[PDB]
Amino acid sequence: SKVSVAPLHLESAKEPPLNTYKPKEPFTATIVSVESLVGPKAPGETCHIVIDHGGNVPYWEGQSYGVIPPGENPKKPGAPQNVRLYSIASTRYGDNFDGRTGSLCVRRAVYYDPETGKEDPSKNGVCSNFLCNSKPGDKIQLTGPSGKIMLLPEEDPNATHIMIATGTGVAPFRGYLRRMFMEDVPNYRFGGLAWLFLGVANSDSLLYDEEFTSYLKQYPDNFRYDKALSREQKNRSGGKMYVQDKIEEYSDEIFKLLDGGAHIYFCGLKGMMPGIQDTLKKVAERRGESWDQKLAQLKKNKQWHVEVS
Ligand SMILES: Cc1cc2nc3c(=O)[nH]c(=O)nc-3n(C[C@H](O)[C@H](O)[C@H](O)COP(=O)(O)OP(=O)(O)OC[C@H]3O[C@@H](n4cnc5c(N)ncnc54)[C@H](O)[C@@H]3O)c2cc1C
Ligand SMILES: NC(=O)c1ccc[n+]([C@@H]2O[C@H](COP(=O)([O-])OP(=O)(O)OC[C@H]3O[C@@H](n4cnc5c(N)ncnc54)[C@H](OP(=O)(O)O)[C@@H]3O)[C@@H](O)[C@H]2O)c1
Ligand SMILES: [Mg+2]
Repeated sequence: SKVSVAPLHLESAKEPPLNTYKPKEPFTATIVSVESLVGPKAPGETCHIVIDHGGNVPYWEGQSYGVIPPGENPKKPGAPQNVRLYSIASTRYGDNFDGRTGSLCVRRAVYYDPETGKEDPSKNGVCSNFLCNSKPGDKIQLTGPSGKIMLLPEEDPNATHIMIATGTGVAPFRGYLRRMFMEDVPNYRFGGLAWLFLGVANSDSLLYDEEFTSYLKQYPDNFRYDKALSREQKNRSGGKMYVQDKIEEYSDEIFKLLDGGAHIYFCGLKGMMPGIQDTLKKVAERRGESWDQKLAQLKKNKQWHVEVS
């Protein structure tokens, strides 16, 4: 039932591609499609952008593309805009299974006057709105790919991977999970446990929910899926249900998975990390263990993968 992908030679590279294109001479790619991923009650629009790179900017799952929006640097006249990085939300074969496209998961950065609620498009985010405003056939200046922290360790195809995302931080995990469960990749037959924790504002802010729910039904012994809907659910203390609260629910089980060698990944808002770290520390110290030492050991054993901003 897995999807045929091509071309298999994307499996042959021994090292991840890195900085194939640089800001000084970006690759001119072409938009294939842009679609909203969210419902009307979502607090902002998050869009899914499919980009045709023609096979010229291949990548591994977990990497990022840079995008240079058009225009001049506002704080450097005569100069191009700075690169904005976006975690790639597709597998190396991309959403058309042909190794020609990659996808981004982009939240429109929109400014509202805090008192009047008044929108002001002059203060909106340049690149995020450029991308979600794009249309088929538009050109995109691409750099990269970049990133090694979030590469998926594939040495053990029965490994455990605990994936913790807030909002568009889900992007790399869509790529991981498609590779683990959707695509017919003969050199990676995942037989382990993948456990996605996703925190979003409300049910309408869910990103790729139908896809992840399909893995639940198709691979119930290998995929688990927990959601923290911050504006629809309350945690034990009556505060907003964030991912660190959902982790807390399973904290015993997670710590045991981590002691057995599981990988844990964090992507999204940097603000979630103190709360997550506080949750795991409580479990360690419950057990009589120094969290500082355990975290240092997790990093030395390459189990601890953080890319937040
Ligand atoms: C490794 C990495 C991966 C990333 N992955 C993703 C991803 O997958 N998806 C994603 O959506 N983002 C991601 N980001 C963030 C992304 O790189 C951009 O920073 C983000 O999209 C906003 O950039 P922008 O060009 O839209 O906004 P910018 O134009 O850079 O503006 C920055 C912010 O300032 C605000 N602003 C501008 N002028 C004013 C003003 N005068 N007063 C008040 N506010 C103002 C804008 O509204 C915006 O919120 C990632 C970041 C990193 C480092
Ligand atoms: N590789 C990377 O570095 C990477 C990749 C993708 C995205 N990002 C970054 O990740 C962020 C994604 O944000 P978004 O705009 O898509 O999401 P968002 O809607 O701003 O937030 C996502 C969810 O996280 C919750 N949240 C807010 N503060 C939190 C905290 N301190 N701890 C835990 N949860 C918290 C939000 O709840 P409330 O809004 O109800 O408070 C919401 O439910 C962006 O800043 C983006 O630039 C980075
Ligand atoms: Mg929806």
